Amino acid sequence: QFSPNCSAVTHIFQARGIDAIEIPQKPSNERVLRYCESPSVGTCCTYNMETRMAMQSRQQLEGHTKDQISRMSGILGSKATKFKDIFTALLKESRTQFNSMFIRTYGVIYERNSYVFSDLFKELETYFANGRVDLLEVMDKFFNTLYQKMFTVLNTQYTFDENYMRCVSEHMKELKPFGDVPDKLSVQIKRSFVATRTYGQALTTASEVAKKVLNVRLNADCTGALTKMQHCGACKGYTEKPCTNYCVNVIKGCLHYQHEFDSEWENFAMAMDKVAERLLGSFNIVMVVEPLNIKISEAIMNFQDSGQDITNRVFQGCGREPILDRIVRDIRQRVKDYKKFWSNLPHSVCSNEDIASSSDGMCWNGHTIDRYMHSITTEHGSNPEFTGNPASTKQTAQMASQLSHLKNAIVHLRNAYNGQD
Ligand SMILES: *[C@@H]1O[C@H](CO)[C@@H](O)[C@H](O)[C@H]1NC(C)=O
Repeated sequence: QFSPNCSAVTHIFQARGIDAIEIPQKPSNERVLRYCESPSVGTCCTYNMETRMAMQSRQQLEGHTKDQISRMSGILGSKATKFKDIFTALLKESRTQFNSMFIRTYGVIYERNSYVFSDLFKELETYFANGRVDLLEVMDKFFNTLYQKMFTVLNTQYTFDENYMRCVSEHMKELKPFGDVPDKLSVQIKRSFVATRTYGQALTTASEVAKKVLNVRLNADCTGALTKMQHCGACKGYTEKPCTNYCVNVIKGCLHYQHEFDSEWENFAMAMDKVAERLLGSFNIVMVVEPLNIKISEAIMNFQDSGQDITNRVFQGCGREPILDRIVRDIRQRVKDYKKFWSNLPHSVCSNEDIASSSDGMCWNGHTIDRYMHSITTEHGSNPEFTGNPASTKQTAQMASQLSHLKNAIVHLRNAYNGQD
């Protein structure tokens, strides 16, 4: 082509931290630049100027992504902690209100068997804490104990002080003294606790795996493409900003190790929104305790119609909005905000003061001040600004465990949404 105009870009180099002593007044005829082009017509940059601007671009990109990722990780992590603390306190406050409510209502006959209810609450609190509880198993044993006690006081005419009660326990497993009320209540409680715990646990893991992405350093191939995009325009005497799509393609390649992680992050956000829909609707733990007295009345009505029938079959064979909804809505909206977080990073990087790429028109496309031919790439394993795969084997190996944990939480969210187990 023709010799570049180094006088038009002398202020740009000084703005990048390069002292005026290092800045060549006339184009340099040496051809030793690693990232910019060194044509026969010369260049306005030296090897030391290129190295300074190279490490500057890598630190600006790593700084911008570190601030974005850690702030998202911190917010989601603290909201998960607030969610768990609210439900944990709501659980303990319920055990007391439930005990006080039934003692004033049913009296000593409840307080005599209050241990059956406190043991159930203890299992429920333990499940939400560590998840090592079979909820349906605990619920079935809960009603089985109620089935046994309801059989003794019905037959106050007889004496059942014997430990032949195992036959009653074994026979009450297949019988339905209260109708379908215990089974319907056991499933709705199990679904609610699984969805509630998984919602907070998946949000915590997403915050943890997001924080671990900070451990992945940019590779040498990223440094080359980054400097050609952001700084090498001034080395040809050009003052225009890089083209937007050109900048986006470069940052996408620098951050290409996040490709799979970005797509699964969207799956995580969609599964979180489904569970949040359940928690605000059918699976809401308030929806199973608000109509609790009518469920008891139906159980008693079913026990008065089937009591004489079951006591004979046993002898045969024996002888204005809740704060829980507020934190769920808060998490749901913020997870909705961070849905496209990873694919938006290249667009976020290309919009700051450090790069400030031009949306055009006249912009630096890597070679000249002309139109950028390529479009924003969406491929997995290629990029127009990179020779081979922009993601190195070392980067994807660091992302492997974070990808596996994120996918693991998506399976639990989907299972919790359907409620099957
Ligand atoms: C080179 O840049 C200087 C600095 O603005 C300017 O004065 C001069 O006219 C430019 N030369 C050409 C040929 O455009």
